[PDB]
Amino acid sequence: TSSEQIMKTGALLLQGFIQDRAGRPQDASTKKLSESLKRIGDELDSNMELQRMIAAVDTDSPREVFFRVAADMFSDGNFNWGRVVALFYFASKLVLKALSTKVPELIRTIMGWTLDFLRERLLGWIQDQGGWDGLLSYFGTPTW
Amino acid sequence: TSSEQIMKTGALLLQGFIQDRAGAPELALDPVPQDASTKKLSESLKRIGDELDSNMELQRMIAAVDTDSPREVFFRVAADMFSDGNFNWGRVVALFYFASKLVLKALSTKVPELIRTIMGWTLDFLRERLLGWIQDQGGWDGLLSYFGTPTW
Ligand SMILES: [Cl-]
Ligand SMILES: [Pr+3]
Ligand SMILES: [Pr+3]
Repeated sequence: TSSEQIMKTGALLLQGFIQDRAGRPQDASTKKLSESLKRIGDELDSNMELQRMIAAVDTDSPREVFFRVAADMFSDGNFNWGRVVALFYFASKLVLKALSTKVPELIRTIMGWTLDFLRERLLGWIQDQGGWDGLLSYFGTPTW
Repeated sequence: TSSEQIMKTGALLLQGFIQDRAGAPELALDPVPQDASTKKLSESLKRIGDELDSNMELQRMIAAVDTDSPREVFFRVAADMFSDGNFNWGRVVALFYFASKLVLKALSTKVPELIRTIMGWTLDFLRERLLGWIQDQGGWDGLLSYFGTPTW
């Protein structure tokens, strides 16, 4: 049904696309579509225009960066499947940049708190053990 | 071997311990030294921490479900781990254990949340700006025969 069926398979294709990019039903017809998608997206990695066009853009930035770039990709009123896929590609690039920066920043912030507590509360005690080597002098378990 | 060596070594062990319990990201810090000494301690934390999985007292201490931003959570919990004024290696390792479970928890929500909100923008734009054209092709099956390179 070329009315609603489009979006159900779009949401499905997109999610499968993103998920793949991040690693580096899904029935019969769907499988074969996903495959071509993967092929087109893989080809896009070598598309120097696309690559330039994304490069000219400061990521981990608001929806205003997305909707503007998405717009320039279709300024000329023309459409094709390569252009549609390149939209997905962009969305994936944005997800991947986010992960690449927001995730290590998450990890760093929490490492921050831990080491903060460790200094203000444990540094002293650890000194008395002879340092971190007291750790191998330990085969017990905490109880509270 | 105190004062400054404690913090440098402390951070290295923390990093490696967390990266261990995760599924690799480039933290852009100093790489974990691959020497005898720190490979020893690292393998010590793992043994101690492997036990902590079955330590339900700690699992209770640590337990919460998106009740709050991990921040004041972390400090209240970490203080509570040391409220009775007693120290030993088990609560030091357990502090490291907690840190990684909190990272994992945060990831398990931040990350999907991120992919969902970005998918909505794409699925928006596809509905606003591309849906009709796709109809005019008879759906996505046209994609199976596309072998071009888009231009702009
Ligand atoms: Cl080919
Ligand atoms: Pr502080
Ligand atoms: Pr809209």
